[PDB]
Amino acid sequence: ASPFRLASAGEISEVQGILRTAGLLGPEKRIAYLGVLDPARGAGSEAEDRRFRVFIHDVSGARPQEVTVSVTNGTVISAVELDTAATGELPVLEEEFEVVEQLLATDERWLKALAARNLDVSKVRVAPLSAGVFEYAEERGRRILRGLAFVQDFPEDSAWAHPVDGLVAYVDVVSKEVTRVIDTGVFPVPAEHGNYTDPELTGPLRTTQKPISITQPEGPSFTVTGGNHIEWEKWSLDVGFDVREGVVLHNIAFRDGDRLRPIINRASIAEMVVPYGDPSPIRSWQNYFDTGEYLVGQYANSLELGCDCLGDITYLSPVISDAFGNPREIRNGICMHEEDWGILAKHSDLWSGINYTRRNRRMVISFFTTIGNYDYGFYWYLYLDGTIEFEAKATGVVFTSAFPEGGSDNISQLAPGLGAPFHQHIFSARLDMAIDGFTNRVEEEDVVRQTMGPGNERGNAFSRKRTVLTRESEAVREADARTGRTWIISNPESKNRLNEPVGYKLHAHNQPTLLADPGSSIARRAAFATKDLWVTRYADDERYPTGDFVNQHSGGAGLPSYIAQDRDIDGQDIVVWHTFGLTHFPRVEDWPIMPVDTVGFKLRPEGFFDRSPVLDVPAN
Amino acid sequence: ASPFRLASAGEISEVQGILRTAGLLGPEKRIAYLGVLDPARGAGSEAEDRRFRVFIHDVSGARPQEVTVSVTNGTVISAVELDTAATGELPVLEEEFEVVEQLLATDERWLKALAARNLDVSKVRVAPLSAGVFEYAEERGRRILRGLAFVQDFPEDSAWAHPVDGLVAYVDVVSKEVTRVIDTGVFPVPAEHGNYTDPELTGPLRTTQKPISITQPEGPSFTVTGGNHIEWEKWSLDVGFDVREGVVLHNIAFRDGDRLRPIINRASIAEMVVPYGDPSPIRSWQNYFDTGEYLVGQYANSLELGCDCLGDITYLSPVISDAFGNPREIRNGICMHEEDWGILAKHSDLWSGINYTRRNRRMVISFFTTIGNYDYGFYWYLYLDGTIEFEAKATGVVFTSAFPEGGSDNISQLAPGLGAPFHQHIFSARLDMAIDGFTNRVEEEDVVRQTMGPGNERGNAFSRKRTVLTRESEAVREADARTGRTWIISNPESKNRLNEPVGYKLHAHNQPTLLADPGSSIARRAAFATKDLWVTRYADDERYPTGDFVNQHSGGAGLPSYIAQDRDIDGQDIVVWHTFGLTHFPRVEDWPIMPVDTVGFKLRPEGFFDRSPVLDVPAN
Ligand SMILES: [Cu+2]
Ligand SMILES: [Cu+2]
Ligand code: NA
Ligand code: NA
Ligand code: NA
Ligand code: NA
Repeated sequence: ASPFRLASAGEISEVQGILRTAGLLGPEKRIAYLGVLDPARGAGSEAEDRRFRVFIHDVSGARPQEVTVSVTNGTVISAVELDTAATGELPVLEEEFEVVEQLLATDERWLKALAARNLDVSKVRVAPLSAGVFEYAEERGRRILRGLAFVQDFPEDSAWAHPVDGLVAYVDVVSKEVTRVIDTGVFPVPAEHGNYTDPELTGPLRTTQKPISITQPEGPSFTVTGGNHIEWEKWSLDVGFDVREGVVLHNIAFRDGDRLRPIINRASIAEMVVPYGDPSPIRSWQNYFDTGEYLVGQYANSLELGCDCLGDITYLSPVISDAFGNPREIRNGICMHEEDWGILAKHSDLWSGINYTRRNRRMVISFFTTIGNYDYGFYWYLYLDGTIEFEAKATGVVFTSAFPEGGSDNISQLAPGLGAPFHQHIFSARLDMAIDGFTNRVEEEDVVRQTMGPGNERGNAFSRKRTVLTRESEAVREADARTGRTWIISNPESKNRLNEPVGYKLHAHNQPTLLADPGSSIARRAAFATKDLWVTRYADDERYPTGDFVNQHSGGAGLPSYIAQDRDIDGQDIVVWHTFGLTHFPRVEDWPIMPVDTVGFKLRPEGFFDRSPVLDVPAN
Repeated sequence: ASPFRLASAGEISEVQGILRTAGLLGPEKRIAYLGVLDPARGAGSEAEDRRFRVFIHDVSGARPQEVTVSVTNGTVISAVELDTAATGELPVLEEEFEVVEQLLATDERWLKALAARNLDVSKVRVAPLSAGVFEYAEERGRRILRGLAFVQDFPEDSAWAHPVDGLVAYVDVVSKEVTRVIDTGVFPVPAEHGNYTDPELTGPLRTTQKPISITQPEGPSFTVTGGNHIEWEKWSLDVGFDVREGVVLHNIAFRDGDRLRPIINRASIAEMVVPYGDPSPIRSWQNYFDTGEYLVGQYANSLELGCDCLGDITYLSPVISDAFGNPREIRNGICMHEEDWGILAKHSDLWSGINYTRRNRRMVISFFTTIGNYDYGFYWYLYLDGTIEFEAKATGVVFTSAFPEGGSDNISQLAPGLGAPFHQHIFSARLDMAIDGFTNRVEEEDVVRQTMGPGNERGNAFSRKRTVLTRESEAVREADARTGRTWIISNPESKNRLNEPVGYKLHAHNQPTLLADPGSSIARRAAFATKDLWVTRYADDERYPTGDFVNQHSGGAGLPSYIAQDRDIDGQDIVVWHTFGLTHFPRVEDWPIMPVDTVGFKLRPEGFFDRSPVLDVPAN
């Protein structure tokens, strides 16, 4: 009955039938995106209408379409033809990945380049990568992928150990034409293998690890109702899944006494970009928008009990559409469980004689995605004390190149002749805030140092200052770790028992933002990544920081265009967009498979409650 | 047989007998510090000599002494009389805490102040706090404590809820004189209780938490030999305990194949300071050096199975001396256990068809201390992949004051009439480095942004730069989060298989450092806390960043004095001192007992290994 329930296989099959009967899903059509639309603001009329948004690609070259369908009423609501030279191309299709390698295998320029290197074309894998927008006028309005080559010595070989540097090709995947093959010179193909399950490389496996057994004899403390509604230790929320964004959290609220208090209306990772910092023309165009260009949800892994998720695990298996509109289940794609989290609070008091210890726990909601060589885990945590935290875990195999003789300022050496170009992994969290309701405001809080003098005669005082962000034009903010800068989202019309506005404080990790020159193509296309914090006024159609159609978009879409409206955000329905990321200079220890590294952010209550919210936790 | 073994009760009893027979431990003497001395550099002669350092206080006013004893040979090695106006007073004695309240209870000025407030002297607890050095000439060379008052309504009441603001007294604890009583005016004593076990405040306890059972059916994966030598998943180390520093880690090494490779010779938290930022004369002198002034090891808690430490726990029970030289065991004072730590590495490869997941674990070594209202947990973590991490956990009850009518720029309001002054909690980690041996150097690594232009035509390149710190005068460094600043400790004479020097990278949290005016007393006494990183040349007697005798020292001791020697640190035996801390603006949620907040740092291998060190981890 909940409007926030997961899409069902029956809903997707109905969408397919509605599109087919409307003439919109002939044999030349492919579904490049399909997802359920959130309820519009103020759905208090109970008039449920399950609507789906669909991007439809045409493999014959006809214009793609954006279509909205009502499953409830069985109708097409709107259907718009897209001019992709203007508004951007549709996301990459999984079926286009194979096209790149197959087309190059018959191109005479590609074969000549491989022949010069004495490489068997049957052993050459081609990584199909998004194209971006650069100097090539012939690419405007065409669907282009760029290919980089790696050698697979045998079917179980890790091709990433054997990059073919000095060679790149561009492919038009609709007309099936190789537009350019660029060969800048022969580099030796690195020869050592990177097969991390080969006993020759691992040595004998350790026999020293004894088992750790995590069980819950009475079952977990959370309940799941309606397929995806979670109640756990006073928290309440709905777990959504979208093929572009992945796990989305809706209606995060906290039961404070007999009052269910909203905190966040919708939380998601709305974009993630991986820009490379190697100026070689072989790779200087390389920037992945895993969310916007590839759709991270559709590559979600099935998670294995005992390996990927350990403990008493509750799974969700979300349903997505394939390219023909058939439902496809991602079995065990989301893991849910609680974890012990050490000491929550502790005091031993000399005067009262009371010794007091309580333990903490967190609720974990997670999924993993794999796009090419990288694997990313997305973890949302809810804690007993009201803290909300996000953590991204990056692992997999680093993207490789040759290591040039005489070194490089932009590439790490991992093995003889084997390099790994510098890059970043940058995320955008979109937080549709609802602190005690929708009238919210953001303040920037800095530490204030004070000079020794009158009123501060011993020179020990320090303070803080808060600046309200009143309009979108002043709401583009940068981190300042040295002044302890944080941001508070408060509700000026809802006060705690001390007559102060209730709030939550955003704590960032203060990692570097986008490093590229501000005049670069990537700085224009990923403008969100150049600043740590943006605040916008809520609008139905302002969903992604990079715009709706990221693939081969020339730039400026998304947040820079939204904030030009200069809307009032002082005590209004607002959205916080937080940029955070990892700057990765690969180390030898990252090879041949990378140990996890992490980045994230958290929000902690700031006078939201009238006292500690965990006084009623028992001693266990 | 190990020279790094814990002090035994028999060793301490022998020290007591040696001091007594030498005439150094008469009835007027008190042991204010006793600890074992580490072996001198190059103990390859096997000639073991267990030596103890002792600070001896005299309650009759005679000069204290610093004494070194050889338990092995049964002799006094040296005994020096201390001039405390010059070099600082001895640490505070536990028995001096009670003296303050007892002396004030008979002082006519104190009783007059309490009478004006209608407070029963039998209900007034006095917090005995260190004095520092300020404007009072009569305090030079005397042992002073300052007292702040709190009301206990009944024996089990939390007195922290009832501060008596506007009143402070200074006490000479040797002559037993109250030197000054300052009364700046009557503030209402806040009336609400803060009794966090009272059902009236907690409400009914939750019944929703189901048990989490963590067991190890085959026992833990680590072994303990010789009382305190740990071997776990290729790590090797010795766990020491000192009454001043607490847990100390010695001889941290990693078994890489058949080679035991040193990483850190000694790791400790060598100082921690808690400066308050309230300019009221009632509290503007308030700065705790928990390590240097109070000795955090002697207030270590006994840790309870299932509450403080959960899982398959191995305990150490260190032995310390009481004030009379008798051995005292801190039962279950150190917890040791391993913990699951999520995914270690994961990749699903499209081309090879191989799906690979491995799980991570960490070894945990921890203790908890309680000094007055605050409780601190100190956690050392070793991870499978070679990462070393430290985390401090701060909890307990915040220090309180009145909340002034009309507000404050330096105090948070927690309850009606109840304030909590702003403060910091700042730690100093002393890391006696030994990356593959003792020839080490430190480099500062910054991200380098590059301008679009020739050689970088698409404006995507970025790089990094490393600056070697060659002399101590240039080795006082500050954080720069915006440029991704880290520090690498490397061994220039030990190279990995790529002919690069092996190293470890220090990742800081980049929190604000000491906020006080640089001309303040606390900035002079806690100079270490004004900068994020210091590097010194190793010397036997340079143990603490604040000097040997911190209590009532006028300033400048420790790191600022050491680095004036301007010694060569480029490929030498060096020590890294890292400052890190929390800036605490108390929130309503911190009351009446504070949920844990954390801060720390970590070190990760940086080309120390020839490839990932966790390829031999099994699938479990
Ligand atoms: Cu990376
Ligand atoms: Cu604090
Ligand atoms: Na355009
Ligand atoms: Na909102
Ligand atoms: Na002095
Ligand atoms: Na050293």
